[PDB]
Amino acid sequence: NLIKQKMDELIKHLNQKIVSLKREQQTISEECSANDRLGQDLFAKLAEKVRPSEASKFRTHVDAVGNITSLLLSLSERLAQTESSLETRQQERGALESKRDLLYEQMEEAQRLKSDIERRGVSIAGLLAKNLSADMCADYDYFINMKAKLIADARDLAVRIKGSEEQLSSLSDA
Amino acid sequence: TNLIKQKMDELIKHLNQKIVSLKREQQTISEECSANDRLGQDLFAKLAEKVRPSEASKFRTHVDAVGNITSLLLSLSERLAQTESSLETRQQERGALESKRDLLYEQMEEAQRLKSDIERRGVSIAGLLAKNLSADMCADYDYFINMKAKLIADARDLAVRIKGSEEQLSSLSDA
Repeated sequence: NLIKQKMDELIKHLNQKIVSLKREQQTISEECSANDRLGQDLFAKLAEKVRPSEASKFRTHVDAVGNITSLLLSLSERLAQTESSLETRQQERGALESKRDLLYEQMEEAQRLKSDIERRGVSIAGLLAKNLSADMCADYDYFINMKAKLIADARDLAVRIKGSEEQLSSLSDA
Repeated sequence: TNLIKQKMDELIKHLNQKIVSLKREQQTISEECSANDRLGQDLFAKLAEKVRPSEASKFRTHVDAVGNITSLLLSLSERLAQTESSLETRQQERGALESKRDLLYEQMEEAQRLKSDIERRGVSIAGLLAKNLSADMCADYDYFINMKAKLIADARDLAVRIKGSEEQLSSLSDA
């Protein structure tokens, strides 16, 4: 509601900006044509006095100046871009490393907890053995182990499914 | 009929098929869990009959804890894996970018050599004009060449800024 309100504004200001930039670049273009005319006059007057090869060399020097200027600027820009992207990658990597630290601590905690649960499980086995038939006990063992196993399998299938769904989405989208 | 389109359709159809089958197997597992769980319930009924309430509660709690911790460890190992596979990528991307940077650096050194050569050649040209042209003409030439360079620079700048503004505009044309 109010987001389109701001967005329209931004888009507008930005269009105005781009139009201005266009204008300025036009001005510069004109100045370029003028200066080129100057160079043309120069080359004519020099073409009068000197040998053809010398005039040619003059011309190629004049072109070369512009060329190497544009080249240097281009490489400068590209370099800058690359630097920027690298820095970005670095920040991202830092974030990921932190996330990893966290995951790890949580894992250690989870392990501690699992050990605890294992001992408790010893206790439970004790309780069942003291209160239920051998059959019922073997049945419990089977039950608990199968519970774990089934959870595992289920998560595996959940993952495979999820991922494959991602793949599909990406393909179909193309 | 275009091959690639065809192969793609075949591909996504395969994906659909296997997704269906996977859903199937998943349902199977689901029902299994149902059964095994009924088993649990029966066990607990028995024990509950033969034992004090707190002990039955401990049993229940342990039975729940096994499952919960299984799940937790599983999801943690998963998240961990994904994280490491993200790192492995942020590695290769970085390496590639760095190679590109190398190339750009070599190109820059080269281009600098070039600028130097063009410079000395420019000295010679200056000599030529000196010999054949009036001082006014030579001054005019120095001006012209300087202004050429400056104008190229400014035009470059404007071109870049325009490009950027356009990037922003277009990217905002979506949201």
